[PDB]
Amino acid sequence: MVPNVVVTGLTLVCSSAPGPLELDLTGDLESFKKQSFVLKEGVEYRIKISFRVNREIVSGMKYIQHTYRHGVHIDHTDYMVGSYGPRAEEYEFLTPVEEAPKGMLARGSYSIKSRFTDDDKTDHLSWEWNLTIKKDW
Repeated sequence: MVPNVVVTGLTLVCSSAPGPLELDLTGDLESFKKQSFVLKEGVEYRIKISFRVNREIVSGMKYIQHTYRHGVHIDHTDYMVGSYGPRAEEYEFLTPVEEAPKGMLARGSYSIKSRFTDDDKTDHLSWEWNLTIKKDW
């Protein structure tokens, strides 16, 4: 009954953001639905998922993200994360560089449905968060 994978954080890594953009996924996941990260339009960023493995090697780990606008499904990306052995120290998975969309028509809030899984389709963690694209920070 000790969970094999504990997903601990999501971080938006953006060198031009004025402050830290982090979710503690060991907390109240419902609260994130009430919050949002602001990204300046057009900026480069990466998504960092922090997690721990406790007992057994996990293979074919995968990070799945669905993006919604106005409740309408507009993007789905899957990222292969890899294989990881148990240890005390957190692992950090980083996506490739992504770009915030740009232009008046792309500005506003988007809802993100995230899932961390593997080749067994285990629901290691599923959570929801929001991203708001603005002209400036």
